[PDB]
Parts: sequence; C-alpha cells; structure tokens
Amino acid sequence: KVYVELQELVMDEKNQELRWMEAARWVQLEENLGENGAWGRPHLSHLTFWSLLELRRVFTKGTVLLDLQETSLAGVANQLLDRFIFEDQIRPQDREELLRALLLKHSHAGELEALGGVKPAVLTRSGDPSQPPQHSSLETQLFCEKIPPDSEATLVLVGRADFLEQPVLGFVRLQEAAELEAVELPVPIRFLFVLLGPEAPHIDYTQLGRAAATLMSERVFRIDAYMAQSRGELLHSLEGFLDCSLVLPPTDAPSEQALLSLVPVQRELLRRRYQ
Amino acid sequence: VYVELQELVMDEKNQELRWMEAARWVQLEENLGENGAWGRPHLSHLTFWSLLELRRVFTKGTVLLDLQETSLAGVANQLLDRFIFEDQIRPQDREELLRALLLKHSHAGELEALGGVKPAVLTRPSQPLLPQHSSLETQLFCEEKIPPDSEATLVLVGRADFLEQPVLGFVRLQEAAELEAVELPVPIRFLFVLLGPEAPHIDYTQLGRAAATLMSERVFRIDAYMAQSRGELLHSLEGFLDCSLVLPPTDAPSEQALLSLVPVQRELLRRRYQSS
Repeated sequence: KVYVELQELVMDEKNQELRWMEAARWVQLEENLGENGAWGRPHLSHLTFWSLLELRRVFTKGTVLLDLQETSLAGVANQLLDRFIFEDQIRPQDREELLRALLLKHSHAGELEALGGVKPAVLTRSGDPSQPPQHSSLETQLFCEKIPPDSEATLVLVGRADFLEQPVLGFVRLQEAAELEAVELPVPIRFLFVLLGPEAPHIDYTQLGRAAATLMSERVFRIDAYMAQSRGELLHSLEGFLDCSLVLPPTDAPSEQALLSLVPVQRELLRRRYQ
Repeated sequence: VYVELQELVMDEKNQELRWMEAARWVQLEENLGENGAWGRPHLSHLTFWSLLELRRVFTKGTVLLDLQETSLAGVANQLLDRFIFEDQIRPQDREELLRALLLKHSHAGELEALGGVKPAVLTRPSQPLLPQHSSLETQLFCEEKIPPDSEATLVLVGRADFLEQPVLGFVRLQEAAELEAVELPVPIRFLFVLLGPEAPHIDYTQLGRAAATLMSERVFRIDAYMAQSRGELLHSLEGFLDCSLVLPPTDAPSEQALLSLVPVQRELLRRRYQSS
C-alpha cells in the first residue's frame, strides 16, 4: 500500500553508458524486471539469509539523515556524501566519483527494450565501467525467465564501487515528500536508501537492495521509519522485523505443504504485531 | 538419522539439575509437551537469530573429530580441555561445567515423576533475568523406529552466567557408541554442546533447534561424516544458509502469497543437492 522502487547501477549495451536502471518494484507484492524489459509475475518477497545479515551490519553503522530539507536528488546526494565523510564512511577523495554516479541518469522499463540492454557495472576510475556474483538473479530466473495518492515512495539505490573500503548505507527521510527525476511514477519520494560498496563475500548487492526495499514495504517498519528520530530507533525496528522473520531451511518436502506449514507459526509470530 | 535435543533444567520434586529431552528429529521434528507427551511431527522452521548466532559460534567452534572416547565422561573431559585450549572457556570454569555435563540424563518417561521442569542456569541455579520463555513449538504443536544404523546425534544446550561468551563444541566419535545420555538403543556418533550466558537475541533452545535441524539436513550430515577440519563443516553450514529461505513479517498473510514461493523453495533445495 506504498510504492518502493529498486534501481541498480548498470551499463547499457547500445551506448556503454553508466546509468541507474529500475530492477524491481513493490506495491502490495514484488515485481522483477526481466532481461528484455518485461515485468515478471508478482510474488511474495522472500529474502536470503545473507542479505539480512549484511543489511543489519551496514545499518548498524549506517549514515542517517532525518527530515532532510532537500527536494532534488542532487541536493540529497551532496548532503548524504558530506555526512558519509563526516562519519568516516567514505574518504574525501571518494566524494567526487560517488557524486558523479549518484547524478547519472535514471532509466526505466520503457527504455529497456530501446537499449541493448543492460549489464552489471562497477565503478573504478571516473567514471568507467567494470564488472569483476550470480549472473542471472534467482528472482529473474523464477519469475521472468494499487497505489493511491500519497502514497509516498521509497527509492532504493544499489551500486558497486571497488575503490570503497567498505559497503556503506545511507538512509534519508525527506522533510517534505518531493517528486524526483529518478522515479517515473508521479509519486512523491519520502525515503531514500543508498547502498554502495566493493565486492565482498556474502554480499549480493541486488539482494541487499531487495531486503532494504522489502523492509520499507512492511507496514510496521515503514511506520517506525516515519517516527524515527535516530539511527538507534531504526535499528530497534529492524531487530523487531528480524524477531518476526521465519527461516525455512532447505527441506526435502512437498513444496506447497512446506510453505503452508509456515502459516500457523508465522500467525503466532505476528503479535502484538511485529517487534 | 536420530537427533535428540536436551536442555539443562531443574525438577521440582528433588530440585536436582538434570538434562531433559526437549525435542527429537526423525527427518521431522517432535517437541516434548509440558507433561509428558510428544507433540505432533512438523517441518523445522527456525528463527533468524538462532541461525545468526549458530553461525557465529560455529565459526569459532571447538571441534573434536574422530575422538577416541566411548563415554559421555570421556567426551566431556576432552571437549572441556579443548575448550580451554582455544580460550573458549577459562580453566576456572572447567569444573562446574564438567559437573553439569555428567548430571543425570532423563527422558520422556520420567518427566511426570517430577514436579515440573523449568530452565536453569549454572552459577559459581538461578532463573533467566532476561525476558525469554515460553517456546513457540510447545504452544503450537503440543497445544521413533529406524533400523539398522541410523546413528544418533545428541545436542546439549545449557546456560551458565559465569561464561563470558556462548561456545559451541562439535564432536564426531571414531566409533559409534551407546552411552547413557540417550534412551533409544541407538549408537551416538555426533555431539553438539552449546553453553553460554544470557544475551540479547540468544534463545538457547532455538539455538539448539537450529543445530539439530542442521544435523537433520542430509547434505550437512554427509559433510559431517567426511569433514576433516572445522573449515569443511563451516563450508557446509554456509551452503545450508545459502539455501535457506527467509520469510519476513507481512501485514497481509495470504496462502496464495506463500504459494508464489514454491519454485523458490524447490530451487533452493535443488541448489543444496548440487554441492560438495
């Protein structure tokens, strides 16, 4: 009952340009964008164990900007990068190339079949492509091959950069919701998630993005994200989300049975609601 | 195979600390009801925190492979010595931990001959100062024959407030051996020992359940027979985690929604079967 959009830092095949490309979206359910521009089928958001483990880790020393007075992505990006520098998340020498990347064009599904299309990219110099973990995403293989007014949006940006010493998370709640060039839907953006980092074990940045987006699509954390006045309160809410997360280990069982075994366990997990 | 989870508890009649059966695995999980019947068999679901903590303690776990012992007393002495060797516990902690590991091991049949059993902590007994209880599995599911071998895994979980950190001990015996801990005439091959103090996000019962569920999973069991280092056990655990599905809290639980996850569950299981 809100809108979340995940975009990934990529290179197209026609022009070899770096750009942000829509990869998945959330309203009631999750939809994933197929290789050639078509939306896969809606599905419940399942998460990998590693993505929640890493999300919690980067959130713990996350850079948070609450009630930020900006109305442009450029304004937000300048503020976020300054706060990243202030908290020793990135080095001042990294600022100009990250700013460049954050101000790259944001493309969408409609533009994908008019591109080559899109391939995974990594930042190295300024700002040229590299791609040095799972060539086709699980959601893409399996699912490819409702929004009223206000109705505010969450934009999740995920990008790889090898010159960064560590993966960083920026979380932004804008003072006033604002339409940005980044999102095509005329839906004002309230939240921004920025996840940047180098290649590392058990860090799939697409899945890290899916976890952040799924988190913002869940009603109780989203509410807490509106009320939060510190990083500490965001983390406490993330811990409640995890408190009420259920893990299904690999089990040799009838698939529809196994998944339906999760209902009375889950139903008991959710009260007094999550937390 | 057979996996049995036992918890360190105190009874109400004699007030002695003892090990009490809490759950068992024969491909599926059964949990021991308040007194003193087994609940219905069910697929093992796990809490996120229990796996996060299991991985953490396994990563620096104390491992004894092809351990030439055939008694619980023998294993416990070797394990505690190796716990100390790896700075997991302090030598001053050794004697009360040894005392506890050799306490009586009770089973389903004797539980109603006690007053009632509550979780206990080793000191120097006290009750958990942090807010835990009462297990989800007992509430939901509480309201045994395999030949030839069929070797058993015994999982022991205990709280001790003087330990500075939670520890995991993993033991594979050289030769399968009938002991004293487990009631079923089934030879024990593997031992899991999980000991530690109270900590946020550590439910030791759930940690025990995660260890047992992992031992009930066929690919890890194979890797556990072949492993020649901790590293090989960990590689199997990471694969187990790679193929785990996490179901987050949803405001609108829908069974139609869960069935969208069917090819995910199956594909995750497919990936697990392709690994070594």
